[PDB]
Amino acid sequence: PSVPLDPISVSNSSSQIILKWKPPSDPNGNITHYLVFWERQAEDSELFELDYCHRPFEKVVNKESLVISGLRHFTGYRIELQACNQDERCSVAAYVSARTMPEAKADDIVGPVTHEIFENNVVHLMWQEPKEPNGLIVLYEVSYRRYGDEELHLCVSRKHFALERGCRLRGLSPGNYSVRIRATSLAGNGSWTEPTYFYVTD
Amino acid sequence: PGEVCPGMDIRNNLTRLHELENCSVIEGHLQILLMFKTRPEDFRDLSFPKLIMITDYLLLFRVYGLESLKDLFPNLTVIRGSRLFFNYALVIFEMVHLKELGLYNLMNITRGSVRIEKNNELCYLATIDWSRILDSVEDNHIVLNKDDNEECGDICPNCPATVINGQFVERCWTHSHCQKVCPTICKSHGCTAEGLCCHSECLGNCSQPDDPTKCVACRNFYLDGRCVETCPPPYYHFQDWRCVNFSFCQDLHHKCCHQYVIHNNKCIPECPSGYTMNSSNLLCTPCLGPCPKPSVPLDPISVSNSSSQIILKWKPPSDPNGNITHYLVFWERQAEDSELFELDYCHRPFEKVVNKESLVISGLRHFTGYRIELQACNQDTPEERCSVAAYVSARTMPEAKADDIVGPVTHEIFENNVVHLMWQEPKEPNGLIVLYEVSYRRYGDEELHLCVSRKHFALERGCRLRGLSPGNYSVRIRATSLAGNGSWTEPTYFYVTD
Ligand SMILES: *[C@@H]1O[C@H](CO)[C@@H](O)[C@H](O)[C@H]1NC(C)=O
Ligand SMILES: *[C@@H]1O[C@H](CO)[C@@H](O)[C@H](O)[C@H]1NC(C)=O
Ligand SMILES: *[C@@H]1O[C@H](CO)[C@@H](O)[C@H](O)[C@H]1NC(C)=O
Ligand SMILES: *[C@@H]1O[C@H](CO)[C@@H](O)[C@H](O)[C@H]1NC(C)=O
Ligand SMILES: *[C@@H]1O[C@H](CO)[C@@H](O)[C@H](O)[C@H]1NC(C)=O
Ligand SMILES: *[C@@H]1O[C@H](CO)[C@@H](O)[C@H](O)[C@H]1NC(C)=O
Repeated sequence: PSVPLDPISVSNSSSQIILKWKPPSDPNGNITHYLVFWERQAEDSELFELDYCHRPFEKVVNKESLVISGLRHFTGYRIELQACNQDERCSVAAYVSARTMPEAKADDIVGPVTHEIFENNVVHLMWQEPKEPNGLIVLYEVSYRRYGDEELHLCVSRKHFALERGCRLRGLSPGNYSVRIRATSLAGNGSWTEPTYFYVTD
Repeated sequence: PGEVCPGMDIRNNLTRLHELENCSVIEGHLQILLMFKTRPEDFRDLSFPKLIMITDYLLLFRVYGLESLKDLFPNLTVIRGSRLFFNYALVIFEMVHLKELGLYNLMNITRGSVRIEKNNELCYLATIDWSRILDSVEDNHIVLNKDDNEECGDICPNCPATVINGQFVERCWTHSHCQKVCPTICKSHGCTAEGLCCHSECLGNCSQPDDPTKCVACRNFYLDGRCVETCPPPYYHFQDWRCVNFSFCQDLHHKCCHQYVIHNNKCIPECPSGYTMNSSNLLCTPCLGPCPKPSVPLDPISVSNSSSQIILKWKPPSDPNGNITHYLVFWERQAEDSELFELDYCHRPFEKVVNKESLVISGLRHFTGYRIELQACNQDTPEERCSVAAYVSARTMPEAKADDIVGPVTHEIFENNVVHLMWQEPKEPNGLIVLYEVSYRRYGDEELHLCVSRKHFALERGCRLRGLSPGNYSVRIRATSLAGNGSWTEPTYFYVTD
């Protein structure tokens, strides 16, 4: 049979993929079913090392759309669609690629924001990284703030964060400082952590 | 050095691919397609390092398991494009699993363009500067690849770096192979590792400089281990790349398919129109008599290659209903997006184009949008009747140093040890400056930042750093405009008393 026509890969949900297509221009026989193959593409090795500072299938009978469920959030997938008119002699494949949606709170940081202060008044911050994120987390932003002043920032990269095990603020003048934290992943910006306060003794 | 083999169309399995074992030149095309049962293992120990040049085109279509060409064709240097695939000499299409090209010896594509489409894993594309490899990149078609939806961390090994259109980026083919860049005088001849130009008859690479017997490939024609400008008598040009004698063309003729003939010192498949095969000497000779046997202008495209030049192109109206006399180009400056000043991010000059279907508009403001109205006229003299307008919009390029901050970085210190910084804003920038970044730094520590918005900067008249611990601090400043990042100011130092 002819090639399946007009495939469109759309993702309306974080787990659902809705593949749509028109039937082959030349079925040359009574079409029995379609044959959808999907395949996870592995994540890019190099993304973990940069400083920014048979497969499950389905035979679709009498239908021209499919909703693929139970799929990993914000991940690219190779979809191979074929048509069969006897159950094998099937049409040449129709390739299409689709990237799933991210999750809502995958990048949001939970649990207590902890700190330590050393004999030299350095503040070693520690917070638990969001265990299961959208793809991976490419960096973090440390936003400390002294009441009344303007906002300050700091990009903490993967290698830095994973090495120190959180952050380390060296030599700040005394006072009560306000902190907000915002995880930056491949997908976007995980919601700002509620303001914490810490007072470095005078 | 190796043999010259004819073109191949290799399908289903890799078996027939081993017929290429000793080929150094493919006299024809190479098509590789429809291999659904091939696996990575099949290519891991599969290599053709002898292959240097292909005279027609290279096409790769639906080849499963192949992740790179760096091991298949490590020395492929030139694609001549004698025959093309829809005007393309290189086609890499729907190569699912291919992660990189790795054609680290490919220096020149003499004719035709590159079409790389629908390769969902293909990276190491942005690091290749195709303008160094092809004379015209305008007809390239590089779309729907992984490279587009920027997930490629194309990290080069030391490699040379060149500018794209503002962005200075390092150039490489793979994680382990840099892209070779020769001195500008050397361009098509190629060069050695030390940078000495190859001989003028070489193409792409040579083993020793200024020696026409040590070329990797020839610029014009190849004959008897030497690159020659033309085939001298009594030899004939064959397939626009090699010199052959009369006897060879004659043997081909008698084996035939196409029964080869000689014309204009070339051995060609058939006589051109109006000429006929003089049997004896195989020479095409001419036959006496027969041989015995208004609407809208279409598709406007606005392009800007310069900070001041705009190159507008268009097709004529589908129904001219008369002889078109001229075109009428109008341009008009759009001022600037009102909200940009109130958000915190922390007759017109014209031209009558006669006998031409393109215009280059000069003396235009940098990084500015423009409304261009194009019309067509097919009479001008008594009372003009012209076409309905063709609307098109284009944004000019930014300037190089428009956003760079000049003049002394000045400071003051108050009784409460607050440091009021003051520096002159870049008077004429690319559009406008949307914010600034203040980067103070204590020697040894990590970088610190501060986003200073427009209203803030304009109010305070520079910056104001409140309550810093004593010491000598280093400062860098970076203006951020609508266009990009005005170069970091050289490190200044200031010492706050203890
Ligand atoms: C390669 O393909 C041909 C074409 O049908 C087939 O006859 C041959 O058996 C195949 N060889 C292998 C090793 O798959
Ligand atoms: C390549 O050359 C070697 C040299 O002896 C020969 O054994 C081999 O058969 C050749 N390969 C082909 C495909 O002709
Ligand atoms: C490739 O070589 C030809 C032969 O002289 C030359 O005309 C062309 O400009 C070269 N292409 C480049 C340098 O991109
Ligand atoms: C030219 O070919 C030689 C052959 O080994 C190779 O070592 C060299 O790197 C090549 N030079 C360029 C610029 O490709
Ligand atoms: C832009 O193209 C025009 C048309 O050929 C040319 O005259 C001009 O020099 C080009 N400018 C740049 C910067 O390439
Ligand atoms: C400005 O940003 C571009 C983005 O790629 C970068 O290449 C360039 O080096 C930056 N300039 C400075 C002075 O940091």
